[PDB]
Amino acid sequence: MSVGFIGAGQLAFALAKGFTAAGVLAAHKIMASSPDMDLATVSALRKMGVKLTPHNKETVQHSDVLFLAVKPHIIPFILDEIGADIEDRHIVVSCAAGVTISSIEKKLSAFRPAPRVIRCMTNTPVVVREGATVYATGTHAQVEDGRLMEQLLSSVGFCTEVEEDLIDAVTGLSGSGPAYAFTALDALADGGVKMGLPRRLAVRLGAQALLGAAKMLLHSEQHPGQLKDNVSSPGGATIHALHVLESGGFRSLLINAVEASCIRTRELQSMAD
Amino acid sequence: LYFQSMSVGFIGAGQLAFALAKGFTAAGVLAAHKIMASSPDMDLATVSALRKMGVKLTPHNKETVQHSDVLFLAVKPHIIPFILDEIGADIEDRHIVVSCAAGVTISSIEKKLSAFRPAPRVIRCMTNTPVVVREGATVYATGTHAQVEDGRLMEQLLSSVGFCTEVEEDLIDAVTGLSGSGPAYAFTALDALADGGVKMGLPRRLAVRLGAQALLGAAKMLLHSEQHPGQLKDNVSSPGGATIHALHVLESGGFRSLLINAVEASCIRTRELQSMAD
Amino acid sequence: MSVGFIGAGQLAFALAKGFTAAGVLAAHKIMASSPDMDLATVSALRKMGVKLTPHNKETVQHSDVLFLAVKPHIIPFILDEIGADIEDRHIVVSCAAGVTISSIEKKLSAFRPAPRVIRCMTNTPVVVREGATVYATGTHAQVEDGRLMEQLLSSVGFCTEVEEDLIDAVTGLSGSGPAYAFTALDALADGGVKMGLPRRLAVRLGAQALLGAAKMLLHSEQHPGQLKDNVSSPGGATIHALHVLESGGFRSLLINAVEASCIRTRELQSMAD
Amino acid sequence: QSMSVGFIGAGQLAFALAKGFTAAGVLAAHKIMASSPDMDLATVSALRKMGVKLTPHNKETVQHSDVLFLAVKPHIIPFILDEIGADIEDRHIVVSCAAGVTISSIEKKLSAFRPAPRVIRCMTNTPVVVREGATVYATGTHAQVEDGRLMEQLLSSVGFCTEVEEDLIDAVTGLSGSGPAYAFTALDALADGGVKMGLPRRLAVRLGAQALLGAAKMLLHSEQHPGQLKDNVSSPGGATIHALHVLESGGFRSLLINAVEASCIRTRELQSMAD
Amino acid sequence: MSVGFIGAGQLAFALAKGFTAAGVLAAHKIMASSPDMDLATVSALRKMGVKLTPHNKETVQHSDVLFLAVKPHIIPFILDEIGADIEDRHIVVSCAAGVTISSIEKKLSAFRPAPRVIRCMTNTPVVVREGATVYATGTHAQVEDGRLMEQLLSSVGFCTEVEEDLIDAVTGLSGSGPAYAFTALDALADGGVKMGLPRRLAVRLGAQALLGAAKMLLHSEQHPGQLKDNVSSPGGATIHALHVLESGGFRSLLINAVEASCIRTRELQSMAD
Repeated sequence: MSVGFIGAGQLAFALAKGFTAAGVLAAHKIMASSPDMDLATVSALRKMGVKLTPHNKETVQHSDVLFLAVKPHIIPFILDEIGADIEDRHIVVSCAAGVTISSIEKKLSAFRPAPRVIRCMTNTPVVVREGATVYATGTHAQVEDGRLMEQLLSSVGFCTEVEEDLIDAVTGLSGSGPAYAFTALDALADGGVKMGLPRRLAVRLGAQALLGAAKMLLHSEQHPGQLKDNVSSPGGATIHALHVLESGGFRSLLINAVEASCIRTRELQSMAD
Repeated sequence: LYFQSMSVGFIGAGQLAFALAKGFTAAGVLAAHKIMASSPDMDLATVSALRKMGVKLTPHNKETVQHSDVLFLAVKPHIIPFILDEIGADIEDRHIVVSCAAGVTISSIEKKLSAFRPAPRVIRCMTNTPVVVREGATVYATGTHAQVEDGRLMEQLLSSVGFCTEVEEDLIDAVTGLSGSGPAYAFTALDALADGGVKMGLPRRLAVRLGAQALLGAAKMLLHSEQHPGQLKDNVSSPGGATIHALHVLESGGFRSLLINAVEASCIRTRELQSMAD
Repeated sequence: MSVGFIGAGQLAFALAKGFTAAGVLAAHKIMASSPDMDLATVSALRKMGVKLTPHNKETVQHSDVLFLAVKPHIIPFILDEIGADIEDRHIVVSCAAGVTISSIEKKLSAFRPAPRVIRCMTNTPVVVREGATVYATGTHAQVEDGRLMEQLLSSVGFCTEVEEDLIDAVTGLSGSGPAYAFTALDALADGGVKMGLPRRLAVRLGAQALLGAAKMLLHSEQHPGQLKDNVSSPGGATIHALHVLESGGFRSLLINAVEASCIRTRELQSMAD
Repeated sequence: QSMSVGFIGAGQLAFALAKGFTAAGVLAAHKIMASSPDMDLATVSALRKMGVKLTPHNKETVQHSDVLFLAVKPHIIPFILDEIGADIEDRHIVVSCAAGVTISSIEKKLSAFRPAPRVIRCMTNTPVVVREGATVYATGTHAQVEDGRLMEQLLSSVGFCTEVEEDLIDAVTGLSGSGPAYAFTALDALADGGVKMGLPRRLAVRLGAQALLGAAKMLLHSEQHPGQLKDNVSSPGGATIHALHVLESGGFRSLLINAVEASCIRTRELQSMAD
Repeated sequence: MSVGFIGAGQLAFALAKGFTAAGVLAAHKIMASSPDMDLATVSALRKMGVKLTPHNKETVQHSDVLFLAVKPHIIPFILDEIGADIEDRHIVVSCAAGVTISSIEKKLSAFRPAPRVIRCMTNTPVVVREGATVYATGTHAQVEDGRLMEQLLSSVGFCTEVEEDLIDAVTGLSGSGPAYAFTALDALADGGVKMGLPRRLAVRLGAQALLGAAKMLLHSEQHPGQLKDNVSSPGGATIHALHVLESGGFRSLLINAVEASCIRTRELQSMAD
């Protein structure tokens, strides 16, 4: 099969890199179109063997599965330009936050009546094949379309189907999640440096700590609170550190973050059409 | 390149007219007698400094228009319906109208001016006070009838007094919150840093000089580096050392969030000032 | 003259880069010694033409002005190894925070009675010739030694003589200052991105704003509060933003920072000998 | 001169202005009449001993006066205007002091009786009682140029006075109108601090008040920024800069900004509930 | 009567300007000495008629009343330099914060047995003859020395005698008080600017409000809370603003400030008591 990306930003590069590393797609079977070719993300795709074109219509013509990896306010303008080029064979996969299946279908249906649309919510760690992806199937998506989507996106991380009304919440959790983690790792490294560690060692140790804890929880049947209890000895170093996290309302900040990202995603739809 | 040797007008003769006139003349791109400025008040301290530079001053806005090729405006959104109605009939084909006021849209200016002449050449500008030392930060957006050469002329002029680049107009409110109000954040920070130096035993004049030099050098480092500001911060902080201890107390007060709050508050206020126009 | 650096970290690279760019020293007249040659700072000095040796004694033998650009707990061990190699011609310039002139003189005087010692407090922007440096002259420094120091360090930024008892405070202000600025610029860029700017433009605009404001104050006779008053129009965008800075105690945080860095510098001496 | 002044209202403001005017020698007390619906006010007993004429009838105050101060609460202004509108004559200058009451609203109500009422809006404060007030005024549609000059001559005798555009007066209210209350609070607290550190209360109050007065006078007589004067008096490592740090840590500056804003906004709200 | 200042900083200028403006001293009967009088005060004192000398001993020889207006850590060095030049006629007035009478007397008594010492705490508004001054008389001060001190300092503001153990508290209140006021006036002006006033008008109105309020309290028999009650009408603008001051703990900040200045003054004791 052939896969196309409209918009060659970070997410286009990340998925192409993940897909080729997974070995589920050859790089030459992938075409990306970017309105800005000076992007550093575009310089790397050329080395991979991915095809680059400045014309979105060319990507549509080359592709069977069409990822719309552009910003939510750019989604409408793409559909106007390529709507006459959508054929029965196409599955249109929109990745932009907030942009609804209904809005995509309504725009494309002005050209052909039953566009096959899937909405996707993925994140940048697909580039190391540890992404987290959910998807929802549109009105005219055949049941085999969602199965195809899941097989493709499972090659670069976790993937599962959700009702479309959960995708804004997923955006606040696993969509924005990596940025919460990068912030946390920068700060944990600052803490290690304050207590005497070289910066490079501190970044390495903090990232390994987060990776290992996450893997433990994914492979465990236990509650995260039970795993937390297992780290701490009575009167020990860890429980003293957990107290100062609690005193600052650490948990509440992370709840605030998921909520703020989810709510903003809904506002990015309230300004669309 | 572009051969200038033209006439520039300012409607308004406050801090920005002074800053730009001082920057332009110091750059050697404009002679002071080619600049005219009009202010509704001739008792401003900026009046005296412009006179001594040799800039022409008038109480008559129409005179500034008749003098000028490039016309800078510095009037709030709720005073715009007054100035534009006063000078609209004096606008000629030669004029480029450059609006610098926050929250005044190109659409608003073009609509009012088109009542007099069909295709006014309008550019919207967002600059800051450090143009006075030729290190300003300026962005501009071109209007409907601006010729391509008008934008190039604007960029060449404002590049003589700092950084300048073209943006889409819908970014200008955000630029206002960042580099427009930015120098005020820096002056506040420099006052506080000097207070800290004085608390720890430094004479005030030395503390002001050291703090300002620290900020200038760090900003130049980032502009000349291809590294992330977090990497430059990492490079300065030895393990267990003085700097990382100081960075912790900044973090404990939410220092980063205050600066985000500031950019947001300035940007939002600029939008509220647009809502007061029409 | 010949200049040597014991310790090839960031500050050694920064001063060598600044000195050669200033044209006051040829790169081959500079020798640096590093106990860790895998440092990325050492990879760049070789390209400049600077001489690199693993042996501190070799740097002492090559040099007239000897910069001790190592950490404060490493200062004593260097003096033991090189003390027998110090000659009448040497000016020893210590850059480590907290390490006192008296402690350096006492260690070196076990070998030769009148070591010429200068204490320096500089910062990383010497690499772009906009550093801020203070220095204090030791017991046996000839008056021409401080004049020489000032001429050399003025080529890479501001430089002035201070009493040694001000250097801890200078460390908290201009020594750590650049890190306060890098933090501020990261956050201002985050604010610009939140309000819709691309990240690269936001970093550029914020850095130019800080550079221009700093230059204004350096070239002005006016108080920073007067320059602040000139930015704000009544009821305008800037004064609204200044209010939210004040509500968070912005000024107090920067005072806290200078104080915390200064106090820590004194503790780095209280643990020395 | 022959000028007669009237106060509709005999509260703190009428007393403060009458005391300041007579102390300044610009008005004899028998040329001042004040009316109030409540004669038991301690301010009325003090006006009586000053030699000011007191009457329960607002109409009598109007007939006596050339310059008529409306020194009453904002929600009372529209009631005074209906009662006295027919008694306004050509010679009258009506000076409204109520926060949030616009010139337009006063002119609209008085024009129902006579077409060109001479109206001035005033924002002054209580320190006029010691002739150190801070006053601004804006002139109305039919105010003659001599009316503003007369007003400024009168109010300059009891403090600072300058003309402003009317749209600045709500902000002035939050700054110099309410400002004396911010200062009284600050002086109470500074005295508490002096007492905590061992000073007798009476001495602490005197020293704090003298410190505030002298500092304000220094600023008014210097051409320097307040930040420069702050710099000039803070020696390195010294007691003052240590105290300034603890003010900054509490957001001292922001509290005062909050106060001016809150008073200004409330003045505008008082206008929204009128007419 | 001749008056001398050892020190030519802010305070010496303020007292000289106030004394000359009061007409209690001819300017030519005042001498001031400083090793580095780089301030424009050297030109202002000359235009004023004050005699200027770089030698502290010439000031002593010129003067009957000798003001020591230097920093607390500088006092012991002055007393060592001029101690042998003190005569029976001299009254030594120390203005330095925290420096005790007993420490000054012990220093000077090494030269002559009964030095006449007064300790003073004044503030900069003496420059506009509205200072706040307290003084304590030392062991050998003649009863007429205190009277002379009070007559002199009353010409430039409020002045009263206190027990010496109150002077550190006075320092935190009226000594540092003008700086609290300057900070407050800067912020009040910022508030006026936020609400639409031009900066120059905002500064003028805020300063006049403070001056008038302070004068009301000085001339009133009433408690400051009663004067506050008198200005706030029910439901009105002022009481709304006082609420937001209270919500921020405004009163406690000013208490904190007086306490912090007083405590720091107790730490500035240089010499042995």
